[PDB]
Amino acid sequence: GRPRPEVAHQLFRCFQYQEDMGPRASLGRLRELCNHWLRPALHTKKQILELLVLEQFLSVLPPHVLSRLHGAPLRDGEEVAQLEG
Amino acid sequence: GRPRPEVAHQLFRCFQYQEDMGPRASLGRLRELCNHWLRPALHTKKQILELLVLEQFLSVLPPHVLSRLHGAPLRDGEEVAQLEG
Repeated sequence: GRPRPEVAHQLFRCFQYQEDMGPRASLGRLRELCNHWLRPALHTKKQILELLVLEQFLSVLPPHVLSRLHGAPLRDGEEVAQLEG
Repeated sequence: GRPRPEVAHQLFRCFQYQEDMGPRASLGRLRELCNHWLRPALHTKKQILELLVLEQFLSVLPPHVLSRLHGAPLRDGEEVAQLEG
């Protein structure tokens, strides 16, 4: 989409609800952001799940372990794992 | 899979890292749980994304709004939205 996937990802997770726009508008906005992040037109189900798996995995890493991934691609668990044995 | 999808979902989100098993074991466990939750064998990409959209949406609802969804199916944003206009 328009926002880069990394930016879409954060907009998606940091989304704040507002009654003034309503459930349907909020779901619509979340749905667009989720598409901009996970890009189903580009990725197989396998790859989409791998991106979710990585999000959860990185969220539980100690800061000093995470820092070892600084700059590295984050698309495949196999690659992340080998990046740390 | 074996754990019900709702249970897998929580095991996935509540996963704690442990160095003693390592990155590869952790990613493997997360990958299984993510599959048990999102069931790509049963769901299209569209449906998998909708489940992620719903997870994010419900996470930002006020408790009293969420309670209005108590007992209701949570598979389609269209249905959740109409459940609240």
